[PDB]
Amino acid sequence: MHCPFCFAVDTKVIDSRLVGEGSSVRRRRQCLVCNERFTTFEVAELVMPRVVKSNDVREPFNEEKLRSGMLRALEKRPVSSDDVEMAINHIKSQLRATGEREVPSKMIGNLVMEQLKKLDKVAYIRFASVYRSFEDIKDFGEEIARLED
Amino acid sequence: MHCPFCFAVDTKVIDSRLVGEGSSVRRRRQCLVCNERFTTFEVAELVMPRVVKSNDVREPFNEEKLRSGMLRALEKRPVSSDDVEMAINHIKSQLRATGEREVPSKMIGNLVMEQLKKLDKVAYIRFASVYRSFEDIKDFGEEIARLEDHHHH
Amino acid sequence: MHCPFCFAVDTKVIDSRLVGEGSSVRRRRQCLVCNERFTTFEVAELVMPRVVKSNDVREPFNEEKLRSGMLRALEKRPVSSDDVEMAINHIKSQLRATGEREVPSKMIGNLVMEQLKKLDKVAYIRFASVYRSFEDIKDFGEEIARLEDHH
Amino acid sequence: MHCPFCFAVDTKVIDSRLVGEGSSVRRRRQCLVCNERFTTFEVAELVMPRVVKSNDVREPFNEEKLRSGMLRALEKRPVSSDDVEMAINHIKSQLRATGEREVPSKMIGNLVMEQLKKLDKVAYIRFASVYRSFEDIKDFGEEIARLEDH
Ligand SMILES: Nc1ncnc2c1ncn2[C@@H]1O[C@H](COP(=O)(O)OP(=O)(O)OP(=O)(O)O)[C@@H](O)[C@H]1O
Ligand SMILES: Nc1ncnc2c1ncn2[C@@H]1O[C@H](COP(=O)(O)OP(=O)(O)OP(=O)(O)O)[C@@H](O)[C@H]1O
Ligand SMILES: Nc1ncnc2c1ncn2[C@@H]1O[C@H](COP(=O)(O)OP(=O)(O)OP(=O)(O)O)[C@@H](O)[C@H]1O
Ligand SMILES: Nc1ncnc2c1ncn2[C@@H]1O[C@H](COP(=O)(O)OP(=O)(O)OP(=O)(O)O)[C@@H](O)[C@H]1O
Ligand SMILES: Nc1ncnc2c1ncn2[C@H]1C[C@H](O)[C@@H](COP(=O)(O)OP(=O)(O)OP(=O)(O)O)O1
Ligand SMILES: Nc1ncnc2c1ncn2[C@H]1C[C@H](O)[C@@H](COP(=O)(O)OP(=O)(O)OP(=O)(O)O)O1
Ligand SMILES: Nc1ncnc2c1ncn2[C@H]1C[C@H](O)[C@@H](COP(=O)(O)OP(=O)(O)OP(=O)(O)O)O1
Ligand SMILES: Nc1ncnc2c1ncn2[C@H]1C[C@H](O)[C@@H](COP(=O)(O)OP(=O)(O)OP(=O)(O)O)O1
Ligand SMILES: [Zn+2]
Ligand SMILES: [Zn+2]
Ligand SMILES: [Zn+2]
Ligand SMILES: [Zn+2]
Ligand SMILES: [Zn+2]
Ligand SMILES: [Zn+2]
Ligand SMILES: [Zn+2]
Ligand SMILES: [Zn+2]
Ligand SMILES: [Zn+2]
Repeated sequence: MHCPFCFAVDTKVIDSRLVGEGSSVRRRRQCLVCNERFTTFEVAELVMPRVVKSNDVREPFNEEKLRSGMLRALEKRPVSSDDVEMAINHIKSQLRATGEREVPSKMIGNLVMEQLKKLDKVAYIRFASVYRSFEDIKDFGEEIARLED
Repeated sequence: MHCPFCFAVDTKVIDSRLVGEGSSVRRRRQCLVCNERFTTFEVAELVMPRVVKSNDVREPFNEEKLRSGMLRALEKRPVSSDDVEMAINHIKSQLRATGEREVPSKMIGNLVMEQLKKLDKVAYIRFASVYRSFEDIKDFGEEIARLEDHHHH
Repeated sequence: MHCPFCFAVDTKVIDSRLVGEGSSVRRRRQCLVCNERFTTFEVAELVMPRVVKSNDVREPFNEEKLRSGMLRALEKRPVSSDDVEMAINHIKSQLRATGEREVPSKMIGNLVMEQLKKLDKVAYIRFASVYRSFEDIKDFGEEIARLEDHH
Repeated sequence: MHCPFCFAVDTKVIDSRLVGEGSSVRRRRQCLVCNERFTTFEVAELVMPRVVKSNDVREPFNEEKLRSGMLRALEKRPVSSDDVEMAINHIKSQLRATGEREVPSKMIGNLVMEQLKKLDKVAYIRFASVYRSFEDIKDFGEEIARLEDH
């Protein structure tokens, strides 16, 4: 009984795309009874590791905390949201790849820096300025000299 | 590449029992290379996506913010509130149908433009004049002309 | 207690310029304790006539009902708020000028349209569409023709 | 010309009461020619001007919008919230000082840049990068070179 509108058991499937670099399956189902079509998300029953914050406190992985940081650094940058979601899926993929119960907050940060360098070099400097907490304006020139390698 | 352990593309499926009172599909998957087994949960996304506003800020979907815009354009028009609620439910339905975490504010606008075109063509012009921010009176005539060619056919 | 920052009772006055062609008095006041400068507008509270609505019901004059209708028509338009307030003050001035107990809602609407024609011609069409309740899309072309030829 | 009925310049004042907590001055004026007595209300102009956005659209002044921008630039900076509120009150003060019904969004941004230069020079660069929408990493070096002369 997959239909949520008329509550009919059989629901025919139309499409089956692979989103999130293979982490989940998006399907385009439609019920035979009513003329209503909807989307479904088949995801694997595994957990993203816990985050080991700067103050050694463990916290559940929140992809929105990760995303918001990136969007603040990308403020007026011409980087599409599909590229951002691709970078977020790749960082999650690499976090899963460790096979650890928990990952430090510093590891997530470095993986974002790794994506932002590819996405936008201005946005990368904006992120590093707060991520690495710049205490002098000279820290900006040092990150640029580091990036012109 | 559905495998989460070794990252192999092809993942064979073994079982498929409908669980959660038919609301979701619990399946058993097995990798072909690492030979591990895991559980899958296919659920319908029925939550309303976030709105990516004109200033790139994300905002929760507010059906009242959608309805007010329509009622301003539908001022003094003979379109009943049951037709308005039907149009609002159809726009929400189409927004759910995308299967997205967030939809742009522009997508919502285009969807109410097609509903208002069906509901009231005077109300549609009123909405389009602010939605598309008309800067000249000639823009009004252009929207009417690029409407009368459709009715002609 | 005229000071709004430190809440001191005595507030000394330095300047007094008559603004709005005598309709109000601008004055600079500077607190004695916090020493900060601010403006105070002395304006007259006058009687505005009652509004005889489309359904012949009388209603007190509403400067916000008047302003909101204009701002709905003036959506996304580049017309400054000083020009808007000038237009609203001129309509109120003309309403008072009749010297009548009550004015019809139709009189208010015509006066608003006279101001919107000067302010923004796109906004004028938006207002006229709801004000004159357009029943066909051809009503839009008629209002545009009614301005392009006879100014 | 304070008289609104006959339009006479000189208007004699008779009374001078106060709006509760001295927030306003009620007056009872009388014309010398038409001899009419009307009421006056002198109140402090504390409402903030409208913001003329980058796309010439007018918007009400939103303190949260102004403050949020500063707090994003002042992330992890040792600038206390009392200094931030002082800078926000000084920008609002300068906005009322113009005596205009509306101020451009660009003027607000320059006044924030003026405060952030005093508050934190790292935070000033962070604000300048988005405010002046940097399109190249070289824009950062240019803003720093501008600052190192003084
Ligand atoms: N719970 C979380 N889930 C996912 N990403 C997180 C989470 N907490 C932090 N992050 C991300 O980790 C990266 C680095 O974190 P950061 O360097 O800020 O350290 P922290 O110890 O989490 O402290 P804070 O967030 O207060 O700075 C950033 O991209 C941030 O958005
Ligand atoms: N949070 C929201 N939830 C639902 N509908 C919304 C929301 N925000 C805006 N809308 C609707 O989206 C459509 C188009 O929005 P619009 O073109 O106005 O752009 P915007 O970027 O949201 O800016 P604004 O609302 O200031 O015009 C309108 O029907 C509007 O009512
Ligand atoms: N009480 C009021 N005070 C001031 N202006 C008013 C008042 N009521 C209506 N107006 C204004 O009068 C103008 C014309 O009014 P309108 O043509 O809308 O007629 P109405 O009989 O008031 O009906 P409705 O407001 O329902 O349309 C508009 O600018 C409107 O904002
Ligand atoms: N309505 C508002 N009230 C108060 N401050 C505002 C308002 N809108 C913008 N600001 C502030 O004005 C300053 C400069 O604005 P900005 O340069 O961003 O231009 P804008 O035309 O408002 O466009 P944007 O949407 O990109 O901010 C910033 O400090 C911003 O926070
Ligand atoms: N204003 C900003 N400009 C550019 N990058 C920013 C800005 N604010 C945050 N970031 C980036 C770099 C930060 O290290 C990263 C994460 O932001 P941060 O405030 O540390 O919170 P967080 O996402 O770790 O969550 P929390 O504060 O709850 O621990 O986002
Ligand atoms: N006066 C009006 N006449 C006709 N249609 C209008 C009018 N005002 C708004 N609309 C229509 C077109 C607009 O693009 C749409 C949405 O209203 P708008 O004022 O833009 O705010 P919104 O609901 O999109 O977001 P927000 O609440 O964040 O401003 O409604
Ligand atoms: N969507 C709109 N677009 C443009 N102008 C509008 C819009 N809605 C209203 N107006 C303008 C033209 C209308 O004749 C005028 C008055 O608005 P209306 O909703 O009739 O209320 P009102 O101000 O007369 O109060 P009330 O309806 O309570 O009597 O405002
Ligand atoms: N991530 C950031 N790091 C540093 N400064 C920032 C950041 N984001 C914004 N700012 C500063 C500089 C911007 O010009 C200023 C205002 O932000 P902006 O996104 O332009 O919106 P705003 O406050 O003008 O409102 P809106 O865009 O909704 O009209 O705040
Ligand atoms: Zn069904
Ligand atoms: Zn495997
Ligand atoms: Zn923004
Ligand atoms: Zn109404
Ligand atoms: Zn004081
Ligand atoms: Zn609005
Ligand atoms: Zn008609
Ligand atoms: Zn007199
Ligand atoms: Zn924080």
